[PDB]
Amino acid sequence: GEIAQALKEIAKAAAAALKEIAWALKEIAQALKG
Amino acid sequence: GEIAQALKEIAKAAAAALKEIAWALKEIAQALKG
Amino acid sequence: GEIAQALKEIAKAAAAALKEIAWALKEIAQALKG
Amino acid sequence: GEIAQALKEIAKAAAAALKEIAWALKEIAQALKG
Amino acid sequence: GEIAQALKEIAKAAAAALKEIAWALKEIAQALKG
Amino acid sequence: GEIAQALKEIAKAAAAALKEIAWALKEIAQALKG
Amino acid sequence: GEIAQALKEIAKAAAAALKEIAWALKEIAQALKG
Amino acid sequence: GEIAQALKEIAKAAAAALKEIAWALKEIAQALKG
Amino acid sequence: GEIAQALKEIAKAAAAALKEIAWALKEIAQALKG
Amino acid sequence: GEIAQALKEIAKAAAAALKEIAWALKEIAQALKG
Amino acid sequence: GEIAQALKEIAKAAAAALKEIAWALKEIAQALKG
Amino acid sequence: GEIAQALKEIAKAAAAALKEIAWALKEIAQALKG
Amino acid sequence: GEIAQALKEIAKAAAAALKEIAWALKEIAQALKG
Amino acid sequence: GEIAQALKEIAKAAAAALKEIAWALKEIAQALKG
Ligand SMILES: [N+]
Ligand SMILES: [N+]
Ligand code: NA
Ligand code: NA
Ligand code: NA
Ligand code: NA
Repeated sequence: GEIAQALKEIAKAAAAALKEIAWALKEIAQALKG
Repeated sequence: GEIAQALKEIAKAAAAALKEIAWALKEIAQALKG
Repeated sequence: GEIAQALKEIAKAAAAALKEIAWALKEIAQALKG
Repeated sequence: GEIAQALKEIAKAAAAALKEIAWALKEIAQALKG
Repeated sequence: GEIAQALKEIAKAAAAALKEIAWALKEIAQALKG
Repeated sequence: GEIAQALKEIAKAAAAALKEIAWALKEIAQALKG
Repeated sequence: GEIAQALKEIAKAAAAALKEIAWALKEIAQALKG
Repeated sequence: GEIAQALKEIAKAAAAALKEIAWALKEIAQALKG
Repeated sequence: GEIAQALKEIAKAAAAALKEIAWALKEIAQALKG
Repeated sequence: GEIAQALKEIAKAAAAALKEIAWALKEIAQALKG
Repeated sequence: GEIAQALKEIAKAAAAALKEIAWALKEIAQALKG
Repeated sequence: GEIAQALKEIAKAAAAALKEIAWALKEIAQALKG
Repeated sequence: GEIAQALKEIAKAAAAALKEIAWALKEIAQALKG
Repeated sequence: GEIAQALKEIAKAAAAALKEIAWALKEIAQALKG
């Protein structure tokens, strides 16, 4: 159904963008170690 | 449908804004490297 | 519809506030670079 | 309707709390300036 | 209704946890001030 | 109902994980203190 | 049902990604501790 | 809410029209009873 | 909830009007019995 | 909203067609009266 | 869930009242014998 | 949306079938006149 | 899903009861024929 | 979606059953002519 599919698009989009934040934070950690 | 369309707008707008956060965090990492 | 309108309000409000977070993170990067 | 009103409450509660985060990040930037 | 009540629970739980993030960020600012 | 229960799961899961973020931020504050 | 399942997927995907953020912040704390 | 109000409109319109059918059938009974 | 209450109103209104139809048909049967 | 509007269309269409049934029953009563 | 239970009530109430119509029609059939 | 469309299908299918009942009732009235 | 299943129960229950009405009308026809 | 499919099932089942009622009524008309 179109509603369920849109809800899955939220899951996917939100998760992917949150993981980008996590990767940027690892970059902060590497900068601090360097 | 309109509910599905609005849900997709949440996915798009939240993802885009979270990616702006990720980018600002990379700016912080770059400042910490020097 | 009213449910679709309220979902759009979530999209707008969340995106705007997340962008304020990104802008604040940029302020942190500026402070580190000064 | 009650579902739309609860969604609006999500929009309001989330936005207010995310702006609290933005403000705390401004406090970090201010701490770094000082 | 139960859907509305569950949405209000999202609002309440998310806002409270986001405020805990804001507080922890204030603790970072305070550590930097010291 | 199953939709209400799934919303409650969003509330519980999101709140728990956001609290994990708050705790990790407090560890950052502690590291800055020491 | 499919809407309930999609909502559970939001819960799981968001909680997992938020946990990755928390871990990355622990990594920053470790970097700051030396 | 708008969905609830539309459902109430189904209840009202359907009941009123079904009552018209019952009245018409009473007219039939009256015609048979001469 | 308001949607469930409106659906219950459909059930109640439709059943009561359908029973008026059944009653009018009984009246026809009795007119035909003489 | 489109769901409310569709529900209103059910109310209108069903009511109108049930009234056509009631009218046809009145025609039976008329035929029985000569 | 309360919406599902209300829909089941429509099913039950409408079916019971329609069966009352069927019984009344059988009474007409018996009167015509007859 | 698909739910709205399926609701419009109920309105259409129900109204058409109910009109067939009304025509069949007119055929009874006609038979009674002869 | 439970809502979809409840809607299917409406379809089944109403169709079966309406077919009982059709059968009783066939019994009226037979009584007239005899 | 499953909800839209179940609504379509109501449309189909209800139409088919109502047509059976129309056909039985025409049998009554024919019995009356005979
Ligand atoms: N801000
Ligand atoms: N027949
Ligand atoms: Na849908
Ligand atoms: Na500042
Ligand atoms: Na569903
Ligand atoms: Na750590």
